[PDB]
Amino acid sequence: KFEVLLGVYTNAIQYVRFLETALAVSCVNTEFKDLSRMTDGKIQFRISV
Amino acid sequence: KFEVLLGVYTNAIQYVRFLETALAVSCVNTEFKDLSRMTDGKIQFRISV
Repeated sequence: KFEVLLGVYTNAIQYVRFLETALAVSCVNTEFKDLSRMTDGKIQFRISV
Repeated sequence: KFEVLLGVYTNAIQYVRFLETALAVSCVNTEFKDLSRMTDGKIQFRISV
């Protein structure tokens, strides 16, 4: 008289990625990373309408 | 003047199988030849969140 283990299972965690989703349509990913290095967190624009 | 009998008919009991009907779409089957031997079955999920 036995006790069957009918199988054993785990789920695959899906790899979400920020550049795979379409939320990155509304964001441009700059490869500059100097605004983390910059002390003040401001950037000044000379716009001209 | 006689008593004719015009036929002796009967119904043919058509076989019905579980795997021939479409209820078997909802469950996957298995011929386990010694089921009365089994006292407890078990299946174990591991859901890493």
